[PDB]
Amino acid sequence: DQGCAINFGKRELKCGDGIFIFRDSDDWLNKYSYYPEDPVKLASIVKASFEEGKCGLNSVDSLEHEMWRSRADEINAIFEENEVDISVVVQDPKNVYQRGTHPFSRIRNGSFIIDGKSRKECPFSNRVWNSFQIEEFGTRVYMDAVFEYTIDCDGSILGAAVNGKKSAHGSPTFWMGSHEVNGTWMIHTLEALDYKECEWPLTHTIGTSVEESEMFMPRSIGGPVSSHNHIPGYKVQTNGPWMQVPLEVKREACPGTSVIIDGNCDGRGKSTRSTTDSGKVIPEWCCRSCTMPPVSFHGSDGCWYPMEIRPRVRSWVT
Amino acid sequence: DQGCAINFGKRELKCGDGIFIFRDSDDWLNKYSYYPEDPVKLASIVKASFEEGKCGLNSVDSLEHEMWRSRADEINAIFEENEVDISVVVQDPKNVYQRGTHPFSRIRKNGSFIIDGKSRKECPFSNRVWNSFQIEEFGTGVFTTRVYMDAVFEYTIDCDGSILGAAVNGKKSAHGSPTFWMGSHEVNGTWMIHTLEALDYKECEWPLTHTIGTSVEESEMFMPRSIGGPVSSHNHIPGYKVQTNGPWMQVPLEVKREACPGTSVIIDGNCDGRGKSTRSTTDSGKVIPEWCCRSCTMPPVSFHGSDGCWYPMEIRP
Amino acid sequence: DQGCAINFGKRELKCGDGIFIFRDSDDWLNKYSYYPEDPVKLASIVKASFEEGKCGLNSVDSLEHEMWRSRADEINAIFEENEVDISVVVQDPKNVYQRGTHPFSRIRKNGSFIIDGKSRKECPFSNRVWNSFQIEEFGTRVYMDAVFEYTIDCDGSILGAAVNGKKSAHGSPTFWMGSHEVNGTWMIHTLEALDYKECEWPLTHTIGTSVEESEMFMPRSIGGPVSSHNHIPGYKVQTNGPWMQVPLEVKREACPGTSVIIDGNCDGRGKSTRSTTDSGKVIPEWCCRSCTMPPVSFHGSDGCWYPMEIRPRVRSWVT
Amino acid sequence: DQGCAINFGKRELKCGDGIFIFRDSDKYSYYPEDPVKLASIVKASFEEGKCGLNSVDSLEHEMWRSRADEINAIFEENEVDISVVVQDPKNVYQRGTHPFSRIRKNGSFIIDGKSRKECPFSNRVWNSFQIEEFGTGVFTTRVYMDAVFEYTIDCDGSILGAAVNGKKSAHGSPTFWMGSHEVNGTWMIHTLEALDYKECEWPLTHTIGTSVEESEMFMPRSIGGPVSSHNHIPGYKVQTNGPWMQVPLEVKREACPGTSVIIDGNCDGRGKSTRSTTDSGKVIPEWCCRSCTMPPVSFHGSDGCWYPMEIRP
Repeated sequence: DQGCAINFGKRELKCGDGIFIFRDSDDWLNKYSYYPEDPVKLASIVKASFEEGKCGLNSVDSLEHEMWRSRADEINAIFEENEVDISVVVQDPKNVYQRGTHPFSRIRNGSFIIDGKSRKECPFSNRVWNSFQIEEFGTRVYMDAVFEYTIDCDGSILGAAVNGKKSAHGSPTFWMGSHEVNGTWMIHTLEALDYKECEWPLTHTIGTSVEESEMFMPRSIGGPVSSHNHIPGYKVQTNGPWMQVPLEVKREACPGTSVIIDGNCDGRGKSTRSTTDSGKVIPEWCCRSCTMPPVSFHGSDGCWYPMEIRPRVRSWVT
Repeated sequence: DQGCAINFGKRELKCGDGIFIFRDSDDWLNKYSYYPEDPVKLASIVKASFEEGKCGLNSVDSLEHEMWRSRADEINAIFEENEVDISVVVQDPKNVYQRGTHPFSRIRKNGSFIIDGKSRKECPFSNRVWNSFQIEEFGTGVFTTRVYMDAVFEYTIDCDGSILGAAVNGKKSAHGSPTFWMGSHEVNGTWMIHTLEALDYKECEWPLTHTIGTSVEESEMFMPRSIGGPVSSHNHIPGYKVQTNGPWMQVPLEVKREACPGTSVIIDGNCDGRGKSTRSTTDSGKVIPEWCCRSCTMPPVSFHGSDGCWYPMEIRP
Repeated sequence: DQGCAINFGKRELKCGDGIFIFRDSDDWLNKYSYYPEDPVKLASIVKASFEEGKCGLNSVDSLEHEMWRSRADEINAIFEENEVDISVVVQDPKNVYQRGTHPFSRIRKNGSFIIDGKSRKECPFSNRVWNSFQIEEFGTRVYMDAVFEYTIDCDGSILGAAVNGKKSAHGSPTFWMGSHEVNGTWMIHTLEALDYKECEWPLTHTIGTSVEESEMFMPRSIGGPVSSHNHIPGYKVQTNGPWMQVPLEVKREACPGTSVIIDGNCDGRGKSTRSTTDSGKVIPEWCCRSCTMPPVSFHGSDGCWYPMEIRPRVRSWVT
Repeated sequence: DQGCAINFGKRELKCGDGIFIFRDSDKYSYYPEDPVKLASIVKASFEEGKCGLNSVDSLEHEMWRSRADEINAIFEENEVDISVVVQDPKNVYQRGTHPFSRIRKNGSFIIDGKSRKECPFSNRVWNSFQIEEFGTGVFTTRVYMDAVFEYTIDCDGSILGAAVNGKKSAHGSPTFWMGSHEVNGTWMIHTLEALDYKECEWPLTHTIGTSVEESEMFMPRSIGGPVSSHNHIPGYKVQTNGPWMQVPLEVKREACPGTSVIIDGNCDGRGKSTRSTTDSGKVIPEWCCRSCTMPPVSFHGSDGCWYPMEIRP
């Protein structure tokens, strides 16, 4: 990794050798195509899995779903010669990639559904979720079908960095920037193009010296557990708007709403969308310990105030 | 943060945004003009500290030494202009620093105040100040790097985080420092050190908030925490246990995973081990072909210290 | 100038301070906002120059034409408020800025100061100001000060040149020429021209000025550097070249529909001829006298044009 | 080619293609032909009646100093009595007469030593090396040199550089940097540093504008300096007898301590350069010049101030 870097704040121009981390969480992953190793071998594994009765594989990353989208036309016509007749149909869940609990099985009008909905035939469970791994540098072919059921994200594409008082928790579809002010550490950026559920591996987190009930992004949704994951006056956002499209976290009150500090709110509560079902705006909002600048999101339906901003549509993560 | 990397040959140039930490910043040892707060208030603070019975000071980095070396003239000038008897003398320890006990004291013939050097029998290191400096900013020069420093009125055993750095990538990680660089990679399992340059013997503990991953205990860490080293799973080499007693108090080290000329590479499962870190050579500077290592790895680890090759506690005669 | 640079052949990553020349020969000239010296004064200058009796003002660079097209409205407002009644309208030549021979005049039925006017019969290319303008600094992004000094050489505040071993680059906002040295001699491997100027390269911005004419590839008149780096073996000067076209480019490759066979029975030098005839057919038969084995060809508006040395066994009238 | 500058404070960049030259790139590891063929060439040169060599630049001398021991070892292995020694001229390298010859009782082949009456420079080899490759490798800019058997009095053109811009220019080299700018008409030098003393002429194909006559060039031609209109300071003619034989120089536009210069139309001029002080370390504040400028120029070399030929005490 030979290169240069410029920091206009610190006006430094060091070059040479080292370690660099990038911010490729935006629309830049479509540049390089994804070629799984030995597509012929994958057909045998798919055929073996169908024997038990597994409904299908629900992907965990947008890259995984794009791999299936690209290979749908390239693998469906392959096994036609072998006369196996296992049709592959790819559904389109937008960004609500959920967790399944099953690994692959060993080699010993049917349709192999992928990302099937909550149909009565079988639930989200009884499906393969995260039984895959990258070979290297995730030209090259980088895919591996392993039988190791793990409840974390794959660590060959992730990253993290600290450069003094800065911070960064990089990921292909996730990014969290942190900085230190007045001693404690705070969050000032957070984006997520999807809704994963693999927990951040402990080998890529910075400063594991915190417990639960004090972070901002819970570890279930795929948030790092670190001292750099915290905002003053806010606890873990269990009932937050984490089931949405590409998000963003802003430290500002929303256009039409306002927050009035009080002391008779209903504890934690649950988050509420800015626009209620009744169509009437409610400027009455109360807070207990949060700072007077509220936190604002930017996703599918717009503003979703956190749990602590109570009035006087709801998150369904659990 | 608006930088990027290059790859000669394949002709790849991917540019974007992120966080960058470099290794060649550990090459320009003497390129910084350290600036304290001011000649006046610092002299007043050290005079106040000496007022309540303090022998002297003790440098914590290889930067504070040059700061005092460059500002001793101004300190003496302030002492002369203040008509004060106190004076400071700066000796030259090679690279070894030890632990003090007190910070700069509270505000409200020739004097002696040893900034750093051989500790006389007058008093132990207890009657000294060790860690009272905080870096608020790193560099404001257009291309060069001038360092400003702050005053701290409390005793903290941790280093200062304004100069550190630690980044991880795909099967790679590094913990940077102006006088230290640890490089790791993961092959067939866990992580392991493949490059480790140490240039001084500090004694400030690496902050807990700059360690990439705390899934490790104080049982199998190569560089000890007290010597100054990250408490992270990236800071170890398989087959070699904690180096609680090693050649960390020497000239710039270059830990290498190879043997040394004139030596023997044999692994013995019964020879004595886990004692001290004895010198590889003898008084005459000649090789001894009797080295043994315990449960180890085939490529031995050899230090490059003052006298040349050194061996860890896993290798004994 | 502080910065960093790379070299894919030398494998360098040096940084520091020095001199930098860039390849901003793209459509970056439209980003600069041209602010002449006190547009109120420019009205008086134009009024004077008109009173002494000069037809128009054929700009030399695309920057000047863009400046005039942008500031015609403001100058119109100025001499409409001040009651001067000398109408100024900006016409549009494609890229064929020619040479006029007059500097501005000294200070002290509608008037028509046509800018970049076509060669009409009302008055010739004379009575036209050509190059009485001078960039000030930092080539308001870019200023401009009027002068009264007739000049043939280009304006030196925007040009550039650099040699870094065996490489070369004669830069300009609307020009580029990347030279290289192989087997001792120097050649040309890149050439672009977004327009057709006629200001000569100044002798203070040419590298290795030690050669005469009859050995160049782009003559001085078209605005070509006078240097040993401006030369291709087997070709003399391109006096009768296709230099009156749109953005050009020189290629060391025969055009797809044609090929050239080395021979010794051609019809002298003559003049350049397009590959395609008037009727739309392509001529596949070409010959040569002393040119090198790989033929050269341009790519402008009408398409491929071969140099003077290639003949077939109303066109470009540069002369 | 894909590099760019910076605009600190304005926080903007202009990154693209072009040509870049630099000053403070400042290590080096020169590699000759090979330990064998070079040994054969120098052996043949000794056989044909050449006393020794003569280094031309601080690169060739360093290469010889580094590789003389290996050359002697190859000589011992091949059983030849020739031995080479690398004396140390301070920073002065002078001219030879002959190039290397084609391939096919302790003898002495001094690399660059004294001018003893043993033999003059006539029987010496001066410039017979060409740098085929430059830079590369791990930021060491390794340099590979190929023997050349023809006599030329021009420097090696693969390590030079010369750029011009809007009212700025610079002639570059690993041991030379002339910086010119244009103010109120003509060009003038505003920075000049020479870390060596060579006698190779600047190549004619790397001079930015040769509209100059060889009578108004500040740095002369034989000493090694660009032949260009950018190479002069107004009011000063050619310094043929200058303080050029020193360690790293710095042409500065200022007076000297304890000395003052007054333009006098009576005293003579155009002589030889003399130090501002004397052999006893005493300054002489009686300096006069003919046509000069208000700020005097002074070379800062080994001995400190030196005044050009237009200033006499």
